[PDB]
Amino acid sequence: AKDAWEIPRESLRLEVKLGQGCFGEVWMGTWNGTTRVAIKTLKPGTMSPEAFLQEAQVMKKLRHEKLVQLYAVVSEEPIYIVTEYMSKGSLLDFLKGEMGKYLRLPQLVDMAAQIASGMAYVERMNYVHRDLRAANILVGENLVCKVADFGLARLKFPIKWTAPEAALYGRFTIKSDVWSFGILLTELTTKGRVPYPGMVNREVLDQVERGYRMPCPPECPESLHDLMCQCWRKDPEERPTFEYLQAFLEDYFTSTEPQYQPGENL
Ligand SMILES: Cc1nc(Nc2ncc(C(=O)Nc3ccc(Oc4ccccc4)cc3)s2)cc(N2CCN(CCO)CC2)n1
Repeated sequence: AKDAWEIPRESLRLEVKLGQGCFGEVWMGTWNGTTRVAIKTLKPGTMSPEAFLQEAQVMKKLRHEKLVQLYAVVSEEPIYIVTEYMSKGSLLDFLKGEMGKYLRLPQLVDMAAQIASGMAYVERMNYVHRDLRAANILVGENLVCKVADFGLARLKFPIKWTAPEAALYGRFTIKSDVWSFGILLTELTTKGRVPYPGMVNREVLDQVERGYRMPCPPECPESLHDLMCQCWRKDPEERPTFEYLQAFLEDYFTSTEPQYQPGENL
């Protein structure tokens, strides 16, 4: 039985390749010769088609302004995942590009508050992302940020972004996503730097297990680092909700850091 979101591969035109990944490619194209779309292609053998269709039933129920809207799916290998096209691409690309030097703390916190908003909806909908990182956040015009690839990680493991209980025991919850968000905050405040710079995956897992946490990034206020440390609490239940995170980040420059003033890069 054909899924409502299942479409023929023929109805798609793969016009411009936007990037290359480990498991596939990302293209800019057209669907039914009228809609500009983004197409994530997956190499055959990288994902089970049946498992993806079952997981896509949950994603169909998820409708939010800060979530990338899923349009269509091609269930036959190579699997094609069709969404709305986002003007500036990945948040990591945007931070590591020409724009990243002009982004200050107000713009970065605004983007974080938008990601927290998308994730607070995921939280309320009793869902889990599993791969919350800058690379999986899409940017458009007016710093519009949208959470992408929700629940696809389960179907190159990002040790640096994963909570210890999830990386070591497979305990993937909304609280492990909160840990990942704290790591995402580190990517924003350092403007696209890799977490725990200079440390290999084994050193990270060994140090974080011993209680190590990334220090306050240069010229980042202690209050924002304190929030990162709240996301990085050892006990998953002690970590803040995304609902709390969104509110804290939305109100940041009034209720928390009104003494904020621009520095060299923040
Ligand atoms: C990499 C890239 N993507 C662009 N736009 C994009 N819009 C959407 C994209 C995108 O990544 N789409 C996408 C589609 C389906 C996916 O699958 C799932 C989604 C949700 C749940 C489960 C699976 C995953 C991802 S990519 C634009 C772009 N540009 C335009 C801006 N240029 C200059 C810099 O601003 C650089 C090239 N570069």
